[PDB]
Amino acid sequence: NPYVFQDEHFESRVKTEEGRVQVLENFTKRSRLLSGIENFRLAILEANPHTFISPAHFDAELVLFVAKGRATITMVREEKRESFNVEHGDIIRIPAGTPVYMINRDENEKLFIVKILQPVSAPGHFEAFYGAGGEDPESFYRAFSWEVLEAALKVRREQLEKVFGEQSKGSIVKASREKIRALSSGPINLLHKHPSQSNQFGRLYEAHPDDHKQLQDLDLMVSFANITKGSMAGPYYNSRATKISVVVEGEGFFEMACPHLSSSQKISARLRRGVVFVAPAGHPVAVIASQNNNLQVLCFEVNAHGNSRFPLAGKGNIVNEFERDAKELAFNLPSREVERIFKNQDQAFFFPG
Amino acid sequence: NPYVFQDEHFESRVKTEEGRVQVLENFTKRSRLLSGIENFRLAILEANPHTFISPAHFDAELVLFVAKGRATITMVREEKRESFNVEHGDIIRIPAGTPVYMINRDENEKLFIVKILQPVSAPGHFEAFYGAGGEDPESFYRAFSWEVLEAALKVRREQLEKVFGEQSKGSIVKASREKIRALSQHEEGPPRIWPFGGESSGPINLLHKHPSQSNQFGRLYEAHPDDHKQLQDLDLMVSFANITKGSMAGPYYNSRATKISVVVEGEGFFEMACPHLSSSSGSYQKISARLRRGVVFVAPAGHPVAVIASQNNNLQVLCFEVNAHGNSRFPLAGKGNIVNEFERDAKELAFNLPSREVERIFKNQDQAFFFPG
Amino acid sequence: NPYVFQDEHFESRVKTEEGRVQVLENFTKRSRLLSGIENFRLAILEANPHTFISPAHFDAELVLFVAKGRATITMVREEKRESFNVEHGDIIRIPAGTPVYMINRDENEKLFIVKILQPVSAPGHFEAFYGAGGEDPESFYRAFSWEVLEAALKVRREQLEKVFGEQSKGSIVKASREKIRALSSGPINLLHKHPSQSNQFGRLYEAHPDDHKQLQDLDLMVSFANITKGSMAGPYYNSRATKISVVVEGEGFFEMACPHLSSSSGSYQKISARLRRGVVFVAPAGHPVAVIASQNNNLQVLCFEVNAHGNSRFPLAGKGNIVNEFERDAKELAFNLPSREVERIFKNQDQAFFFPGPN
Ligand SMILES: [Cu+2]
Ligand SMILES: [Cu+2]
Ligand SMILES: [Cu+2]
Repeated sequence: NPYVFQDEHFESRVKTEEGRVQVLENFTKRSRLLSGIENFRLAILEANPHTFISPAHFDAELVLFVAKGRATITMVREEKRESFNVEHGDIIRIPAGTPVYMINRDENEKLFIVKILQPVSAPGHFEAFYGAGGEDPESFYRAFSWEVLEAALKVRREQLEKVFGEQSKGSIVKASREKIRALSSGPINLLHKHPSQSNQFGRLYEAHPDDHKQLQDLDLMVSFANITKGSMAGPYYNSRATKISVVVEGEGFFEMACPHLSSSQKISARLRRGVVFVAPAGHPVAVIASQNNNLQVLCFEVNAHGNSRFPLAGKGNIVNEFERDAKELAFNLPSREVERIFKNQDQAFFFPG
Repeated sequence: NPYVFQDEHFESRVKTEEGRVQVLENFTKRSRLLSGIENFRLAILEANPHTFISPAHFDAELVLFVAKGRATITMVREEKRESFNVEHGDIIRIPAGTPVYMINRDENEKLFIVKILQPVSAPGHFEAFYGAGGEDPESFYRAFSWEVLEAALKVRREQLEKVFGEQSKGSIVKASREKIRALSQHEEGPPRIWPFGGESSGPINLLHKHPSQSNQFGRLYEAHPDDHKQLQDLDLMVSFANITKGSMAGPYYNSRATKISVVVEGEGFFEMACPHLSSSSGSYQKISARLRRGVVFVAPAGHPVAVIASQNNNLQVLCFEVNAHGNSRFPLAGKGNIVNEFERDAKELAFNLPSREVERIFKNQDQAFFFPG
Repeated sequence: NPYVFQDEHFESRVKTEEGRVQVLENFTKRSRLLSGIENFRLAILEANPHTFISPAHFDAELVLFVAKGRATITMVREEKRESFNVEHGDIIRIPAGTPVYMINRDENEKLFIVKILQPVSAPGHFEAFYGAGGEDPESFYRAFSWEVLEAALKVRREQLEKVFGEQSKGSIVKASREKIRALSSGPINLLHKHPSQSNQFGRLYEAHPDDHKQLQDLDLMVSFANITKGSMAGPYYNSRATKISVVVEGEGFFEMACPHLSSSSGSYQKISARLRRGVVFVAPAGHPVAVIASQNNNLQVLCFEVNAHGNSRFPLAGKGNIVNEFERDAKELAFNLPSREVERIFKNQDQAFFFPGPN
């Protein structure tokens, strides 16, 4: 299944006692079917309570989502140093090239953040540039000769070897109880918002780039779905956007029709927590949750401007909107004999499975 | 010829006794020379009179042009079905994912439509998503299992196996004379001024507007994305040229537009100057090709191109010009040609001849754009 | 070195005994590393005094910079014709497909022009279309049959062969005192701008697309850096722009921290090369780069910075050092050292952007 990514497709770039960062492989590596989203990479960051994430700037425009816990994200722009207080559900865009560090405020629960990066310059490949540490993460300063650093900073050579040539703990280190306290057009909370879809079978929260200028620069919509146990997300497809969905918590399963994979096309997966599945534009996809627990899934909708969700099944079903004569010629069956199939349901988007 | 595509370069994705849909191959497959229009695909739909095209949606932005016959195009859009009655020379913009169906409201004239597609995901590749059908066409509901479809629309399993197992004639099926009359009775859309321009959404009457270039030897109708809501999203200009028999569209080149020309009706030939391939700069290679109905030739930006019509009958070419904003159409011969505007002393040094030998070369054609052949 | 291009990477498309045009190869030819500037090409034009450059148009957007000499650029866009006299440090935008010829109106100085081209059709490739020429500047009219040219131009076949076959001297030809006749929005004199950064150790001129419209179409900033002898342009990185630097005059060297050529889990390869007149080096987005001038003479660098909108010059040393802005707590856990010890190494440089460096 080219449209499904489990744990074996990730690659840990950061691994410490107090934290880890997993980076998903390029979507154009396995198959060319995902020729789009080639300039998009997916990253997952988790950290222990009262820990510190070393500062670094990226070769990519960064948009992240706070999956669990609370945190303090500090961005360093031109002169101005912005610090923002975020919570579970907040969305922040980090502009490419700016330095950013963050901590885990909370005392007992962890901290999970889902990053999506659009590489500038070379597409599909991004790197983190570390300005601190000489062994644990080498400072790019160490890539310069000593004469250049001595001349630029006007500092003794042995003092440079001392400041950089220390720190071997992690790009995610632990913090003192006091240092966490001192550090604690802005962030956008997706959960604390009027749901675009509201019913007992599911709660859908989405932030479209027309509403918030933070997401307009990348033309990317972030949407979150809380599925009721046993319920399902009815079969539908996006007009123009390609859905990159990541499971935050829970189990279920999804199915999708792909005319590219057939013999002139059954595509499905089990869908557990920590699995990424890509739903391209125009592909009919349906998500069903197990009867035991919920299915909280985060979706990234690339190319969101002009998108229009078409439900294959529901109140606004795209088929029962046809003319009475067109339904007859299509199925080669009388009108009322096929008019009843799409008129039976009354719910919206979310259904029970 | 790297710029000429004939019948062997088309794929018949739809094959029915009442019509066919030939889809052109990707411009990259043969060579990387046409890499500028890699994310574009071509299609040609033919249909017998009084027929029905099954509803479907595409993973690509679609802009179709009616090159022969009349039809009724209906789109469902966002909770508001709209239908349009279009005839010869109408441009229709179908948003990506928007389902669409159409008929051939004529009694004896077959349909003939040219489609240009712009994929929104994987570049250069697209597929049609038929929602209704069993075998031909195949509905994507059959990819979902019976257990999921059961709890989707409150319908039993054995009741679904009867609906999705009936249609098998094809995507272009015959229709009774009243079903054609029902759809073609009323067109659904907000009031618009006529002829339909680009100030509001809906079809565009390309042949109902004054030509940008017009004389005895030919006429050129065009729709630029700058003043067209339907085309501005694509930065694609649609042009049509009715070259008189024995006449020619004189040598010219686009400043930044890449022309994807499709011959609708007539016979002729075209010549183009290409420095990119030239057998290693030995000399310009005379890229000539015979032109008939069904031949598609592409002229990349900056390339001088001339289209000559046969002496027998006119040559009528449909032009898809990608990257149209800021595009200037520079003529190399005739009235207002570009080489004439050079300073006199610059022509003496460029050609290495005195002014008496070169000046009246670009000053001795009273006509503009269209000339005798 | 994937980021450095010597004279062996250029290909001369024009070569006459009065001038030549060396065209840099594709940035994506050797490796897929410089994919961010795949749709950009570089070219250098040198011309003897009192010479003429044959007219032509390109299937590419053209932004040229005059590095040395006097000249005048003549363009013929929509019907009307414009002719601008340009000198040292002028920026001229040329729309794709608009013909352009020029001359070196100086009587002694050679005309040196640095071109950057953005192909408007097939990415990474372009060609020059000569209309008024003969054999060596081969006119594209020769690609059409004489029956077509005769009907469209209304000119006899014998005269067409006589005109489109005479010229064989090349694209750059000497012109004898007809210069005065061929020289009698708009250019941007970069050197006549106030430097964005200026001290004793260097001056930085720049023309951002947000302030000039002409560049706004390419999202391309043109920058110049006159670094004093022995001095250096301190380690910095562009937030978004990919810099394509060309050494106009002088000697020196540059260093860059590239984590893509690391060949390790999370390292930074040391990219370095000597700088001399004609060397082109590319500093991708986010890459810390430092340029150092030779101790004898100055080092003058012209920079084409693709993707300039929203770009910021983050300096890693000097007055506006980015690391100094960090909070004292953040400085400690990052270095695993006391906050008081790490501050001394980033506050010890008083100068901005330009510093000395001799060892
Ligand atoms: Cu597919
Ligand atoms: Cu060519
Ligand atoms: Cu690198």
